[PDB]
Amino acid sequence: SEAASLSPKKVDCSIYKKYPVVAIPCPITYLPVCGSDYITYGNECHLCTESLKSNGRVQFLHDGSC
Repeated sequence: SEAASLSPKKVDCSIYKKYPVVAIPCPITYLPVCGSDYITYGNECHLCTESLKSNGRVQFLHDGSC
């Protein structure tokens, strides 16, 4: 992984990992998060759904829009 600042962040996907990957209930709160795949997600729940789906392809990079 090429980065100046090696930032391996992992948001709590565990609580959502408790649900089936296709059906993960998300909060009504919108909190822009950015995945390591450089994709901005609506919140950590949505990030987690894709994170599990693509199996760590998209991990948590930083909070906020990419």
